[PDB]
Amino acid sequence: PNIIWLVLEDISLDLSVYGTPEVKTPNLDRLANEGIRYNHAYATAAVCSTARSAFFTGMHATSIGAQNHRSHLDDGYYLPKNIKMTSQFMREAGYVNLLMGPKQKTDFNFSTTINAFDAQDGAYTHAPTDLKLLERPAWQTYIKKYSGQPFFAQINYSETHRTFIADKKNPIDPSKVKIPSYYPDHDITRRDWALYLETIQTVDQKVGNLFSELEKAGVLENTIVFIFGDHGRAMLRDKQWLYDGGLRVPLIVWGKGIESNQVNNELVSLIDVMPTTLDLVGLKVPDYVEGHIFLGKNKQKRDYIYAHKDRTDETDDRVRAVRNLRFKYIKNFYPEKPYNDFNAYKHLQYPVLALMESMHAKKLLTHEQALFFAPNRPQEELYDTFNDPDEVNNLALNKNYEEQLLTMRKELQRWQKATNDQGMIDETPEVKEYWDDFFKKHYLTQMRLRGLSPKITPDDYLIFWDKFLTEQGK
Amino acid sequence: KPNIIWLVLEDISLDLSVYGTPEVKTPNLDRLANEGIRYNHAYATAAVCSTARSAFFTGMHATSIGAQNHRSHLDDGYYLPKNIKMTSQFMREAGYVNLLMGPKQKTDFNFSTTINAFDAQDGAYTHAPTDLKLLERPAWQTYIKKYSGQPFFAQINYSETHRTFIADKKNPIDPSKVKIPSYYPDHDITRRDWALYLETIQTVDQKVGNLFSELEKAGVLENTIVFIFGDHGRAMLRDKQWLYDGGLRVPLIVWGKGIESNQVNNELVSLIDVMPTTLDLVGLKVPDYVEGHIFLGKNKQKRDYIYAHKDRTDETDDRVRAVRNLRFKYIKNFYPEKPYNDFNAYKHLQYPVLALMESMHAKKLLTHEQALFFAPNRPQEELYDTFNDPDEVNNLALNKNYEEQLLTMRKELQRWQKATNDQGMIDETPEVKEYWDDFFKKHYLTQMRLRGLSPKITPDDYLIFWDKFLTEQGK
Ligand SMILES: [Ca+2]
Ligand SMILES: [Ca+2]
Repeated sequence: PNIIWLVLEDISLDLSVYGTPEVKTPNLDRLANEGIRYNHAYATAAVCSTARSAFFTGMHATSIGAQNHRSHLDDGYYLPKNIKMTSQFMREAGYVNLLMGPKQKTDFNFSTTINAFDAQDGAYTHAPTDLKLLERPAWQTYIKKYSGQPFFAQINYSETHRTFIADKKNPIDPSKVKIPSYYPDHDITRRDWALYLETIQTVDQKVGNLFSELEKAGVLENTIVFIFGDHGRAMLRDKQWLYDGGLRVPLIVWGKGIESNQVNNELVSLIDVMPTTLDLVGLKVPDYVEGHIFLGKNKQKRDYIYAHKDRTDETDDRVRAVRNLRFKYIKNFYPEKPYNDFNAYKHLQYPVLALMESMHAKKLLTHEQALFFAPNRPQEELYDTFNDPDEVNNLALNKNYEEQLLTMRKELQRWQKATNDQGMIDETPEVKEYWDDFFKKHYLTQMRLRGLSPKITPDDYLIFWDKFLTEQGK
Repeated sequence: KPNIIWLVLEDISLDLSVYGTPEVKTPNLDRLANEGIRYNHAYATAAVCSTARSAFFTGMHATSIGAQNHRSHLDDGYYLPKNIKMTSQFMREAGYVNLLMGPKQKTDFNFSTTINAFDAQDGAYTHAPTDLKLLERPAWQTYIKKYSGQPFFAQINYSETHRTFIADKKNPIDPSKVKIPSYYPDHDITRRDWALYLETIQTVDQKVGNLFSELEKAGVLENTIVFIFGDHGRAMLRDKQWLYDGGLRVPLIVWGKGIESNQVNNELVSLIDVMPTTLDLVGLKVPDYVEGHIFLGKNKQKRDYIYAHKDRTDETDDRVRAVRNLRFKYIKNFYPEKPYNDFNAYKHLQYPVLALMESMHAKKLLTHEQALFFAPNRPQEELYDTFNDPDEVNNLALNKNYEEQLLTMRKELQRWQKATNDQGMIDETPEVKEYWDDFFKKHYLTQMRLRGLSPKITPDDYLIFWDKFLTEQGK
């Protein structure tokens, strides 16, 4: 079978098929209903490079030294020889490996000395929906230079990363969207959210167009497709953080031989996609691989999933998470750091951060919304996600949950030792200072293009954000 | 031919005891004033280092010589126009050797030269101990070894009273007793910062006493005339960089040979008048191009007005001009849409009261007078009756009872700009503006991280830092 990994950016379970109001996602809904829809799939981290380094190797990024977003780009650090890329396994089974889709990035926090792919095509701005992915160089090279070989293709879209784009074919009514309780119920929040869902509608159209191309090529009879987000949506407490908003992603498995109308509620981590793919194409998974096979007779159930947060751009941190089907455990190794520690990306791109800072100063946030704006953090957080799906009622200090807290604390310690978590080793001063310098130059370049002061007050910034949203179309 | 000293203090308003300032102890500067001529109406032509100093070293407004942007023309082949001489070129012509002395070994010119500004030299500020021995440093040692047969012109630059302010633990000032202008909040943060400013004045007063004892022992004082003056007004939020009297009005004392004691002068003097007056004292004619007036002696020429300007200040772009007679201040903001509180890294990094006022403004706690600086835009014209409004907080420009005075001063500014061919009316290049905007906004992010602070820190969080900073300073 050919294998496709169709990777969406920065998206939570916000498709219509997952129960989300107002959004129109017919093509992804149809793929889900025609195959298996997963309700408990989790990335191992909540930004691009660490989620993607992980799922392309079947290993948590912390196990392979890739835990800092970004790092090891040009310093002679190579993936350890025992750790193979997905494409090395597929090459062994006779596959040709293709990098397709507008996002021609691997986002690895390491170099390699063999190519990750055999052929490739080449704030983001999303390209028109009428893209013809199969007429670009990766696919053209495949069909012309390779005969009788199955393909493994990673197809990366830029949606739904910011900047969000309007969908004037089916515009979304901001007053009707469902907002998590940890953002303010406010016009700014809802307009930004409406554009997020309209960006999902835009990529949904693109997925429909891809499948039209694939059917026309005649490859849909012997192709299995994994569709999944790299991590959760680009909203303030979701992306970069280890709550369900940052970790839980759509995951659909589809193709001839995959029975339709299945819904799966078992724990899956994105590092499971590689071993499951190997198993699907007849390969044994090496013992070193941390991911589990989640489909077929060889599946291995999980008791837990795990995730990490280490440096993110210039913002240093050290956070770990353990989740079973019911409980989320989070450990902040640096409790003295605020959650809202300076991050240029969040301040530059997220109108709701300005909104919440403005409202926090005026004492207008709800109790649940204000938790993110405390000056420091509890060392441990424990959430009963059955009774508290938005993870705003920390149970870690409630002695009635202490046995559960200690179980999960102990599991995190066991896991860190078994995987030799490399995020426990500080980065060098030269590296941290480099990225401090990098994101000061980026911040100021971007704030300059807007004519705003680097020290702009939240209320003045909101004037800008209202105009920005109006120009986006909401 | 008498020796000439220009003793230049940094960033200081009329805040000496002899000018009527409570609590501060300035016995040495007081005595110098009382032993000579004290000037009550001396004004810089700009309110930051390079533009005021480029001006007083040439007798020309900085705008007349292309030096109006602080800083600029450091390394681009821009030279002082050949008709414009530096003070030291005139003094060289009269047989003087020119000495650059004091801890601040800088000229701060917004232009290059092809002739040295001085003949001998020694070599956030941190102020050196009061026991400094300026005559034991290389400028004076060179003078006495190589040129003792010539009269000297010396510019002696102190670092006080620029920030960071330094505590004076020998005569500590009680913050609860200092006199604060009405446009800053009567608040502990304001008063602690202000007490340290006044203790920094006390520190430089001690140094000035030590300098005069050393000059006396050197045997040169009998044949020396000394001009003591600030380069512009005090390093407080609405004073330095701005064209209110807090930014422009400076101590000025003339003392020594031929200078009769116990004289007080209430006439308009601009710092560009110091050079022509010095030329006249040493027996030179002043060329007609010089914009400064001789203010002392038989050739004195009275002023009707003084003038000042504000153009780019570090990264902050602006265009402001001022005209002042003895009574009225006129200020024209050429870019009224810009707020007064346009981002300036220096003010945000160095001024605790900026964080205090931003915090208080957000809580609606500033008085009406204090809130004027925090408006989102400016009136194109400001007019103040300084006799009745010495803090310049009651703008009369929209009061038709003062329109004749407004139009008189408006017209004088236009006349002056046309007569002097004001170069600040010509935009700087994009390459220059972008260079400095980057340079300083980088500096802001850098120093904020070094203090462990976010560049977007709230004013109230910044005030937690500023309290600890003041405590570490000693107040
Ligand atoms: Ca992503
Ligand atoms: Ca100065």
